[PDB]
Amino acid sequence: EIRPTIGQQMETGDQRFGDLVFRQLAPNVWQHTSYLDMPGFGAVASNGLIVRDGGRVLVVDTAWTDDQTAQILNWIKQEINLPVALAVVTHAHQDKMGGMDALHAAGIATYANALSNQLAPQEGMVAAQHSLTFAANGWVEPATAPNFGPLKVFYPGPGHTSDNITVGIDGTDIAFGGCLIKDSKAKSLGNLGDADTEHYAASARAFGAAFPKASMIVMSHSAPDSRAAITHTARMADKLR
Ligand SMILES: Nc1nc(C(=O)O)c(CCc2cccs2)s1
Ligand SMILES: [Zn+2]
Ligand SMILES: [Zn+2]
Repeated sequence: EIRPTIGQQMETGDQRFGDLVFRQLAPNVWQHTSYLDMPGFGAVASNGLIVRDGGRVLVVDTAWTDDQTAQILNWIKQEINLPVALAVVTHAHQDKMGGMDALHAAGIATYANALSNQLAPQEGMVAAQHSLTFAANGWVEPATAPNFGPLKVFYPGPGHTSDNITVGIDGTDIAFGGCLIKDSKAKSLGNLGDADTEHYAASARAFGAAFPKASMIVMSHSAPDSRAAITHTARMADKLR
C-alpha cells in the first residue's frame, strides 16, 4: 500500500521492493511498476518490463524518476544478479523515460525511437544514447537494434503519441503495448493530449497483427490482460474518427 489512483492495485504474486512492485510473468520476464505522486490526484502507476536473456538483463522503460529507476537496478542486482546490457524506452513521456540519467550513470546502453529522442527535450526528458529507426512496415531496422536478443521492436504508427513503440519477447507469450494499449474493460484511452485520433485504431490493430502469437498483453497503466485489450483499444479508437 502502495495504493494507486491509476493502474493496478496490489495482488498475489507481486513483490514490493521499496517504492516499487515487481511481478514475475514468465521464467525470464518480470513486470516493474512505479508510482508518481501528483498532489491533489494521488498515485499513478506505470509498468515496464525486465527480461533475462541468457546471461544479461534487458529493460523496457524507465520508472518515473532517476531515483525509482536506480531502485529497479538494485532490485535486478538483488534478485537476478546479472549485468544490465541495454534498455529500450517506448516514448518520450515521464513514465517511460523519466529515469534515463540513472541508466546512463550505471553504464547501460539506451535505445529509443529516433522521434522519441528528437521529442525528448521538448517533453522534459533526457534522450536515449541511440536511435532506433523503422521500416515502412513498422519493424525496426536491424542495424539500429544490435544484440537485442529476444526483443522484437515494432513501431505500430501514431497513436497515444506519434513516437510510441512496442516490444514482443520472442519465445514467450508476451507483447508490450506500452501506453498505446489499454485494458479490455477500460473506459477510455488514457491521456490523449498528444494522441493521433485519426490513426490510433490502425496502430492498435497493427500492434496486434505484428505480434499475433502473444496472449499476455502487457501495458503501461493496467495489469497484464488478454488480447481483448487490443481489440477493445481498437474499438475505442474507432470512435475517435
Ligand atoms: N504519464 C501518463 N501517461 C498516461 C497514459 O495514458 O499513457 C496517463 C493517463 C493514465 C490513464 C490510463 C487510463 C486511465 S488514466 S498519465
Ligand atoms: Zn505517454
Ligand atoms: Zn503513459
